[PDB]
Amino acid sequence: TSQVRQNYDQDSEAAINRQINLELYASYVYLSMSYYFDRDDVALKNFAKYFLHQSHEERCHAEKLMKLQNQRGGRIFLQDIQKPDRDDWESGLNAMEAALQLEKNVNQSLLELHKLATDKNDPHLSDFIETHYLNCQVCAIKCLGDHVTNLRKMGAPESGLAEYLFDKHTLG
Amino acid sequence: TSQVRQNYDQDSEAAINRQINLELYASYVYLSMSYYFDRDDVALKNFAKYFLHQSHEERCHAEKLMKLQNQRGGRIFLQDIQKPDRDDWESGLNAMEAALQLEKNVNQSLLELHKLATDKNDPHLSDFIETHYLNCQVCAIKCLGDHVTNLRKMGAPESGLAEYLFDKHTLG
Amino acid sequence: TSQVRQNYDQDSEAAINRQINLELYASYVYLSMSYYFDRDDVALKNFAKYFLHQSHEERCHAEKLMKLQNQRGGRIFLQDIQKPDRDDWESGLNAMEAALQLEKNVNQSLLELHKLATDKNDPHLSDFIETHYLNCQVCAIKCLGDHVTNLRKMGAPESGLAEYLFDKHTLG
Amino acid sequence: TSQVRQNYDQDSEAAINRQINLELYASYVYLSMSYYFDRDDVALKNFAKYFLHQSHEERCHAEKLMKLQNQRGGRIFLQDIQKPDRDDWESGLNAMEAALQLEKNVNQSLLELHKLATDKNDPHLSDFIETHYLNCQVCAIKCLGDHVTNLRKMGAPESGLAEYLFDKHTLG
Amino acid sequence: TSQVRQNYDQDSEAAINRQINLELYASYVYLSMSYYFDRDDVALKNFAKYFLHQSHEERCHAEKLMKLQNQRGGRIFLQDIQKPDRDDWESGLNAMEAALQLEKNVNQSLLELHKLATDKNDPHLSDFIETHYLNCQVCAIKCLGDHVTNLRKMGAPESGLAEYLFDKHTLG
Amino acid sequence: TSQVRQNYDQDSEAAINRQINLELYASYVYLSMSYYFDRDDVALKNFAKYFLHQSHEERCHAEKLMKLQNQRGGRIFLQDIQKPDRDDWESGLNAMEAALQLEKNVNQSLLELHKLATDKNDPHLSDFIETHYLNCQVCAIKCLGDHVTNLRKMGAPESGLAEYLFDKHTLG
Ligand SMILES: [Au+]
Ligand SMILES: [Au+]
Ligand SMILES: [Au+]
Ligand SMILES: [Au+]
Ligand SMILES: [Au+]
Ligand SMILES: [Au+]
Ligand SMILES: [Au+]
Ligand SMILES: [Au+]
Ligand SMILES: [Au+]
Ligand SMILES: [Au+]
Ligand SMILES: [Au+]
Ligand SMILES: [Au+]
Ligand SMILES: [Au+]
Ligand SMILES: [Au+]
Ligand SMILES: [Au+]
Ligand SMILES: [Au+]
Ligand SMILES: [Au+]
Ligand SMILES: [Au+]
Ligand SMILES: [Au+]
Ligand SMILES: [Ca+2]
Ligand SMILES: [Ca+2]
Ligand SMILES: [Ca+2]
Ligand SMILES: [Ca+2]
Ligand SMILES: [Ca+2]
Ligand SMILES: [Ca+2]
Ligand SMILES: [Ca+2]
Ligand SMILES: [Ca+2]
Repeated sequence: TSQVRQNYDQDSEAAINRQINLELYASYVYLSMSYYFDRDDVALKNFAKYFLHQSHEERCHAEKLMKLQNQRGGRIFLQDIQKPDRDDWESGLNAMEAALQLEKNVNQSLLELHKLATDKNDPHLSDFIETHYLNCQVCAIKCLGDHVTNLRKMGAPESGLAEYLFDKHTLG
Repeated sequence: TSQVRQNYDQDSEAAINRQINLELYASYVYLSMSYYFDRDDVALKNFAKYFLHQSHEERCHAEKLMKLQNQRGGRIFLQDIQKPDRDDWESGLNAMEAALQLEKNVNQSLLELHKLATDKNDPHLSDFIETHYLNCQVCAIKCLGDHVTNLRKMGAPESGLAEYLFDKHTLG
Repeated sequence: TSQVRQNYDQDSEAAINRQINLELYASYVYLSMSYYFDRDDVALKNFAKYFLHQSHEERCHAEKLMKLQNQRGGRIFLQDIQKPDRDDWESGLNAMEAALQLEKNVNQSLLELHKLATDKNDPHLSDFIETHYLNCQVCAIKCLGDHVTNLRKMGAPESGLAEYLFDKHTLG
Repeated sequence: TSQVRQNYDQDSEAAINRQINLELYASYVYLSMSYYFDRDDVALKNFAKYFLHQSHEERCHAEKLMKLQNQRGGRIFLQDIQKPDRDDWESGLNAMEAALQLEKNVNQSLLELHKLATDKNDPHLSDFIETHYLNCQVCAIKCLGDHVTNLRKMGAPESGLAEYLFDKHTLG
Repeated sequence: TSQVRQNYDQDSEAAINRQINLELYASYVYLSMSYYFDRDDVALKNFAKYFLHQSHEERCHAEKLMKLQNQRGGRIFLQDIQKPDRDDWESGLNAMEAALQLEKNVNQSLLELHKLATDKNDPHLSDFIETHYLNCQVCAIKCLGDHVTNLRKMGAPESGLAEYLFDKHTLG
Repeated sequence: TSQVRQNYDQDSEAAINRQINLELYASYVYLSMSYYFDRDDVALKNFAKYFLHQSHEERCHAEKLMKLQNQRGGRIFLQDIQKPDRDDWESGLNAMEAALQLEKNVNQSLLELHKLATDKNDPHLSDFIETHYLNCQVCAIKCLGDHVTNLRKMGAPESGLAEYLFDKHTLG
C-alpha cells in the first residue's frame, strides 16, 4: 500500500485504469481517421489536420489520468490498445458522425466514473473529473454536432464540393 | 579524358545527357500549360502561376544535372527541345491529369537511371539521384494526385465553378 | 490501384504496415516506463521525462511512416497495439537495459525492411529508411549504451544514490 | 475569334509566335555557353555566371511575348526548340563573338517585326517592341561589343591570362 | 563484443580503421604543403592559407570516422602517420596537381569502402559514406581540377606572375 | 642559405624540426585518449572533450613552431608521426597520469631546446621558448597534477562514481 494513498478505493483505481485505456483508444481512432484524409483519393488536408489534433488531445487526456493514478498511490496497469473499427472512413461527414458517437461513448464512461467516485465518497476524484474531463467533453460534443449539421445542410456527403469548401472555410 | 573523371561510366554520362533533355522538355510542357490558363477564354490566374513555378522547378532540376556532368568530368551534349503534345489543354483537371502522367514518366526515367548507376557501381550518382530527384518526385506526384482528386469530387471539369473555386482556395 | 503508385511492391506496402505498428509499440513501451518513474516509490523525475520524450519520438517516427504509405499509394492497415511486457520496470538501469534491447529490435526490423526495399529495387524507400531511420537508430543505441555504462560503473542498481545522481546530472 | 481581339493582324500573331521561339532559342544558346565555362578544362566561373543571366533574360523576354499574344487575343503555338550550333565554344572571346552575332540576329528579327507592325498599322505592338525590346537590344549589343574589344586588346584568346583577368575584373 | 554492435562486420571495422589513417595522412600532406608556401623563398600567403584549411578538413573528416567506429561498437586502432613524399613542393601548380591526385586516391579508397559496406549488407555505413564523404570528394576534386586548369592557362609554373595573381584573385 | 637567415644555428634548426614532431605526437596521443572516452563502454563525455582540446592545443603549438622555422630561414623536415603507446587507456585517472608524464617529457625537451638556444647565443629563440612554451607548460603540468590529485582522493579509479562526478563537476 502506497505511502500516499488516502480515501482511494480499489474500484476507483481499476476504473481509472479502465479509462486510461479508453482515452488511448479514442486517440488511435482519431489518428486513423486523420491519415484516412491524407490519402491521394481523399485529400482533405484540414480534416486530416483536425483529427490529428483530436488525437493529441485524447492522448494528452490519458497521460493526465496516468499522473492521477500515481498522485493518489494507485498503480497503472496498461492493456492492449484495440485497433479501430474501420480502415476506410468513407467521407468527412461520415467520420464526423463516427467521432460524435465516440465522444458520446467516452463521455458516458466518464459519467460512470463520476457516479462511482461519488458513491465511494471521493471528492478529489469527483472534482478532478468535473474540472478536467466532463466540462471539456460537452464542448467537444457540440463542436462535432455543429460540424455534422453544417456538412449535412451543405449537401454532404453526396457533394464533394460541400466537403471541400467545408474543409477550407471551417477547418482551415 | 577529364582530369577529374573517376568511376564515371560512359553509359552514365550518356544517360545524364538523356535526362538533362527530359527535364528540359518537362519544363517546356509546364510553361505551355501555364500560358494556356492565361488566355482570355480560360482565365485561371493561379493555375497559370502554379504551372509557371513547376516550369522553373524542372528547368532548375536540369541545370543541376548539367552541373553534375561537369563535376564528374562528363561532357554535356544538348539536343533539340521537343514542343509539347498539345497547344490547348482543355481544362484545369485535364492539365493536372496530364501533369501527373508527365511526372510519372520523368520518375520512371529517373528510376532507370538509378538502376544503371547501381549496376555500374556508382554510389555518388546513386545518392545524388536518391537525394535530389527521386525523393522530390514522390512529393510532386502525390501533390498532383491530390489536385486531381479534389477537382473530380468538385464536379470538374463539367463545372467551371469547381475549377474557379479550386483556383482560388487551393492554388491561391 | 492508386493513381500515384509507381515501383511500389505489395510486399513493401505490407512491411511498412508492419513497421508502423512496431514503432507504435515502442512508443507504448516508453510511455509505460516513463510513468513507472513517476511513482511515489520510484520518483526519478528526469528518467520519467526522458522516456516520455522517447515515447513522442517513436510515435512521431510512426506517423511519418503513415505519411510514407499515403505518399506512395499504399494503404494503411492498423493493428491492435500490444501492451508492454512488464508493468514494474525495477530500476533506472534495468529500464535503460530494456530500452537498448528494444531499440536493437526495432533496428533489426528496419534493416530487414531495407534489404526488402533493395531486393524489390526501390531506391525511394531505401533512401527514406537510410535517411530517416537507420541513421537515427545508431544514435539512439549508442546513447542508451552509454547510459547503461555510466549507471553500472556508478554502483547501480544496488545504489539508489547512483540512480539519483545520474537522474540529476545526466538526465537533467 | 477572341472577345478581346482588336486591330490584331493574322500576320502579326504568326510573327509573335515566330519571335517567341527565336527568343527561347537564344536562351538555350546562352545556357549552353554558360555550362561550357563550368567545365573543369575551362573554369571561368564569371563567364559561366554571366551567360546564365543572359539565358534568364532571353527566356524572360520570351514569356513576356507570350503574355502579349494572350493580351491581344492571339494564340500561342510553340515549336521545337533547336539545339545550338556547337557544344564546345572554344574560348571566352569566341563565345562573346558568337553572342554578339546572335544578339544582332535576334535584333534583325525584332526590327522585321516592327516594320510589319507598322505596315499593318498597329501602334500598340509597335511601341511594345520599341519600349521592351529594341531599346534593350542596342544596349546588349554595345555591352558585348565592348567585351570583345577588351578581350582582343588583352591578348585573347591566345592568352589564358587575358581571359582569366577579364573574368575576374570585368565579369566579377 | 560491444553492447551496441549490430550488423557491423569485422571487415568493415578494419576498413574504417584503415580509412581513419588515410584521412589523417592526407591532413599531414596538406599541412606540409601549406608551410611550404610560407617559406621566404616561396611566399604565397593564400596558397599557404588554402592548404591549411584543406588540412583541417581532412583531419575533421577523420575524427568523424573515429566517432563512427565508436557509434557502431567497433574499436579504434591507430597506426603511425606516414610523413609525406616530398619536403619541397616546387610550385603552386605542382602542389595543386599533387593535391588532385591525393584527393583521387582517398576517393578511390572511399569507393572501395562503399562496395565492402554493400557486400556486407550494411546500409547505415553505406549512406554514411554516400552522405558524408563521397559527395564532398567529388566537389573537392572539381575544385582542384579547376585550379590546375587556371594555373596552366595562366602560364604557370614558368610564370611567377601567374601564381602571384592567382594567389591574390582566386585564393584570396 | 635563406636571405632572412641571421644568427640561426644549424643545430637549432634541427632541434626545432625535432620539437615540431614531438609536439605533433603529443597531439596524436591526446586525440587517441579523447576517443577512448567516447567508447560506449567508457562514456565520459567531458574527459573526451577535454583531451580533444589538449589535442588541438599541442597541434597549434607545433604549427607555431613551423612558422618559427620559416621566420628564421630554416627548413622544415617532417618525420613520420608515431602511433601512441596504448589503444586502451584504462581509466580517467590512468590517462590523466599518462598525460602528466607526457607533458613532463615534452617539457624536458623544451628545456633542452632552451639550453641549446642559449649556448648558441640565440636570444630570439630563447625568448620565443620562454614566452610561448615553457610558461604554458608549467601551467598544463599543475592542471594535470591537480586532476590526478582530485581523482585519487575521490576513490578513483576503483570507483566509477568518482570518475563520473569528476567528469561532471570539474571537466564540465
Ligand atoms: Au495538437
Ligand atoms: Au455523478
Ligand atoms: Au480538458
Ligand atoms: Au518559381
Ligand atoms: Au535502383
Ligand atoms: Au528536388
Ligand atoms: Au518530446
Ligand atoms: Au540493405
Ligand atoms: Au530520425
Ligand atoms: Au539572372
Ligand atoms: Au519599323
Ligand atoms: Au528589355
Ligand atoms: Au579551416
Ligand atoms: Au558501392
Ligand atoms: Au564532407
Ligand atoms: Au589584378
Ligand atoms: Au580546442
Ligand atoms: Au636554458
Ligand atoms: Au602557450
Ligand atoms: Ca482486435
Ligand atoms: Ca516535333
Ligand atoms: Ca496481449
Ligand atoms: Ca543513400
Ligand atoms: Ca537539330
Ligand atoms: Ca616513412
Ligand atoms: Ca610504430
Ligand atoms: Ca625573456
